[PDB]
Amino acid sequence: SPGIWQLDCTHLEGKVILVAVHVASGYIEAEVIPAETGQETAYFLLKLAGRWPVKTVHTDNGSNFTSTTVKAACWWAGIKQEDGIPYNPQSQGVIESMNKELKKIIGQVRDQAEHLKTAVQMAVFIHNHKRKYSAGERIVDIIATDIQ
Amino acid sequence: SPGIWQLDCTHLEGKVILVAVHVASGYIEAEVIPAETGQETAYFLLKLAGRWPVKTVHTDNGSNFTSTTVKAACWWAGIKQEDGIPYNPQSQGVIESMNKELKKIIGQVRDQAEHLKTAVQMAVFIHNHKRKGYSAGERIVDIIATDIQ
Ligand SMILES: O=C(O)c1c(/C=C2\c3ccccc3C[C@H]2O)ccc2c1OCO2
Ligand SMILES: O=C(O)c1c(/C=C2\c3ccccc3C[C@H]2O)ccc2c1OCO2
Repeated sequence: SPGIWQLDCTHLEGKVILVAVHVASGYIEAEVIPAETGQETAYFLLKLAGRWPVKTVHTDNGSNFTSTTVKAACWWAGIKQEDGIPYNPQSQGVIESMNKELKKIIGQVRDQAEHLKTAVQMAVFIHNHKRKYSAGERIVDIIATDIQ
Repeated sequence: SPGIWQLDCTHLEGKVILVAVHVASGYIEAEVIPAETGQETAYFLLKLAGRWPVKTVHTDNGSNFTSTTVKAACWWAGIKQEDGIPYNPQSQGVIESMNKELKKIIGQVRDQAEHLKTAVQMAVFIHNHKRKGYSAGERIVDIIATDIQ
């Protein structure tokens, strides 16, 4: 549970926002890319697993599940790559709701930055710091409890 | 102390590696950029502060200390921007030693990736997971969780 993350890909301004959500906390990291390829998804997972103890990733679609580049980065970083099937259906709606929330945040900061990637990082910041404890607090508590 | 980070810039293959080190743990994040500008450093700090509770950053040089874009991102993200002067001089050597270790890791993985940026992220990974026995990644999470609680 502390090591489980979900990939999610959403579209804005003709670009792709790739998101990794730490399932137990709601904590996110995200990046803007021109389009979702295995190459970009593999690089993004390497960055994520170098920063947090990523044990399991539920991939966002069958192309990234299949991708031999994604499989190679999962092997390299010690990550169990799984499918993203919402066997519990509440998962479908939870990701949908996060994409809407994120885009709503993005629209609240959009005029403060020239480039989409900056507005996405401001949104990552606002999402992780929002008290609901924040997601950022929750992930650190979860993983610290796991270490002890 | 849990909120204090140090910026560090080093050079490799004609490119720049920008590093933020969490001083109490030794945990790092890093990126490759074509050259260190206020613009890149501001964007890097925004990314960092969206991911960890960054309270204070000791900037790596007076150009980033002065940069109005860097000051704007520090204001936006709630970060206290400070100079990076090694008032304890053991700081000068500690950062040098980190750049040499990092570059050594980079040379141990370099042939596994076409692009420098990938080898740098593999080095970030190996550095944060190295048990020295707790790893830096363990240390930063323990420090911050202690601080929340
Ligand atoms: O070769 C690259 O630099 C490269 C690669 C390649 C690999 C890679 C990347 C991550 C983890 C292990 C590995 C094993 C390795 O094959 C993949 C995506 C990228 C890359 O550049 C940006 O997106
Ligand atoms: O305008 C951008 O998108 C942009 C900016 C601009 C700002 C910015 C960036 C971070 C935090 C607050 C702010 C306030 C804001 O002025 C700066 C660097 C960049 C950018 O693009 C990538 O590197």
